[PDB]
Amino acid sequence: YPIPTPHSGQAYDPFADFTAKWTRANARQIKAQSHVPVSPDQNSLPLNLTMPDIPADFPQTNPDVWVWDTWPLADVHGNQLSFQGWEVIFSLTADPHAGYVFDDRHVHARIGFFYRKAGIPANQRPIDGGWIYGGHLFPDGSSVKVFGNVPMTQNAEWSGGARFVKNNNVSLYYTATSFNRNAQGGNITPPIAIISRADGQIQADDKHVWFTGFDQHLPLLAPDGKYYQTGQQNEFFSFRDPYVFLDPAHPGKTFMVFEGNTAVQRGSRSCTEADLGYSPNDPNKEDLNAVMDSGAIYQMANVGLAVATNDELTQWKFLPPILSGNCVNDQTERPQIYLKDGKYYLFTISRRTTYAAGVDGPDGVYGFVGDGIRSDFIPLNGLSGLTLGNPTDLYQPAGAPYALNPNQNPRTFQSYSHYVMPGGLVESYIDAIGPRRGGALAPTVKININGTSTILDRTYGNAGLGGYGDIPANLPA
Ligand SMILES: OC[C@@]1(O)OC[C@@H](O)[C@@H](O)[C@@H]1O
Ligand SMILES: OC[C@@]1(O)OC[C@@H](O)[C@@H](O)[C@@H]1O
Ligand SMILES: OC[C@H]1O[C@](O)(CO)[C@@H](O)[C@@H]1O
Ligand SMILES: [Mg+2]
Ligand SMILES: [Mg+2]
Repeated sequence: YPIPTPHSGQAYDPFADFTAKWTRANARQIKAQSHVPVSPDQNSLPLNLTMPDIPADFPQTNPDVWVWDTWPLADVHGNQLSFQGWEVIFSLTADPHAGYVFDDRHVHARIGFFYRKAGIPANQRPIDGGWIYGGHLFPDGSSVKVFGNVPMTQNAEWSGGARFVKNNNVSLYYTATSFNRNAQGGNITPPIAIISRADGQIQADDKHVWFTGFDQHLPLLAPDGKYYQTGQQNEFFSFRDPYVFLDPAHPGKTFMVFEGNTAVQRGSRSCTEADLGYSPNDPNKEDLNAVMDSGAIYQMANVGLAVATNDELTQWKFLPPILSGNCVNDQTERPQIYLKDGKYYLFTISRRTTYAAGVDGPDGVYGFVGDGIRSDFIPLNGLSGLTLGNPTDLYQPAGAPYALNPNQNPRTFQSYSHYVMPGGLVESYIDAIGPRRGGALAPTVKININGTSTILDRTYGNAGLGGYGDIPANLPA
């Protein structure tokens, strides 16, 4: 049982060169806290860190749309806003009746919007959450203009966030992606990912919500290979998922966290003793060269920070990363800064299959707490970093959502893209429950966030499961 790396939570200047590490000694706490499942149970995780089992008879959010990563209409304070008595969400969408299969939908993603009347308790809405699909948010061909005349086979609109803020009242921060792939899915040139902004206008009457504008897409950030990995450094790089927010500690600034990778050429032997996170006199420390030899150098997640450099928020620059998972996991996705009781919670999603050799954990949401947006972040829950995982046996193989291992929990991929909302409510989408694939919103759940630890509230809704796609507004716009 490894000694977890201690962390102070101390704050730094957002502009200073300090990056917190989610170390191997921290991440190894997840398996240390786990138990061999007592058959026929197939969950190894601590109950307080486990998402309840989602029913196999879940409804689709819409019969004509695969929905996955979802975000609310929000402000830069993380408030979720209603507009003229309507709740509004935005999702990555694809067409289930378009010829491509669920696992191939990502390069076809379009941002869509849904709406429903505000102020109805979840259990009084239709079981599907009563979301009305408005269609695509952006005009056809508007997003792809950010790439100009580059060779391309597909473009997609990937995740970010919506900010209620010209006649325009909504800024959509998102990830424009361009692919140049052979028919087998191999990259002819590396994918291009540009964090972008498009402004438009939400309008409503008693019947429907609709949007105008989003004709002009502004490229804000693309990786430069100093702090954030490029496609030239690694064709499989990640760079996406802007969360734009105001830090009360730095009024007058607007910040953004996003997913990146550490800026190394792929296959570099770049991990350090600080990524491993052992005392040099710990007789049970791992060996740095052994860890890199095991292939852990292919797992290089980071959480980036950027700051606006003009009043209009149309110019941005990179700051050093706030969290790295080098030789731990390749993915720290959809990061968000969640403010509670003067503390800064960094929540980010990750996958079991993108852990480095010698480290393991479930698909779900990971959490860290500190005294600022740039902190020596304290991994939650016994210095582990796990906030909430799908039920998973860490003592048997992971499998995949398209090929479940029958020795593994059939709900290990039941949900993904957990987004933490005001009051600790968590929304997500359904990926696989046994042989059924979702592309529908999951039941909303509730975590009790208490200092350095969290507990899934098993009294919320029906034995921990709230409404399908319950993404409520707390404040009128
Ligand atoms: O040792 C680091 C530290 O304490 O140094 C003084 C200031 O720069 C602080 O922001 C910072 O946390
Ligand atoms: O992997 C080595 C390291 O120096 O790379 C740059 C940053 O990610 C740091 O946090 C990290 O410790
Ligand atoms: O859906 C497109 C991509 O964006 C994410 O959903 C969140 O970062 C990834 O899991 C996926 O690869
Ligand atoms: Mg593994
Ligand atoms: Mg078995």
